Amino acid sequence: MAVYVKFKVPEEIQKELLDAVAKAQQIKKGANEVTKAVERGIAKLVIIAEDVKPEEVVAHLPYLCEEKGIPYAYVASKQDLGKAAGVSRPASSVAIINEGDAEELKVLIEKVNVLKQ
Repeated sequence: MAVYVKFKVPEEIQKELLDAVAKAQQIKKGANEVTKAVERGIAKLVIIAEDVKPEEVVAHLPYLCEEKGIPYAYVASKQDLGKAAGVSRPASSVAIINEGDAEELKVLIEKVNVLKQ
């Protein structure tokens, strides 16, 4: 797996992450926008595709998310992450700013945090 992928997310949970993106009211897309959202403290959850190159587009994200106390996780395919975000081309990363469902988001974050630790 790519060096920036710090823990394993099961397929089932990847599909839940894509759904959370797809139902979100507001998101940010791409390394620049996602980084700003995390810096500003407004990202509630960050999802990073596992097949992104070069390394410098997303490498800082796991570290920055930890520092800012923002949960993060992974999906296999940038093409899928793009589709979930409503794009017909890939997306390297996505931040959920306003989720579709607060309760679903809380539980999903909990699962991701269990997987990470």
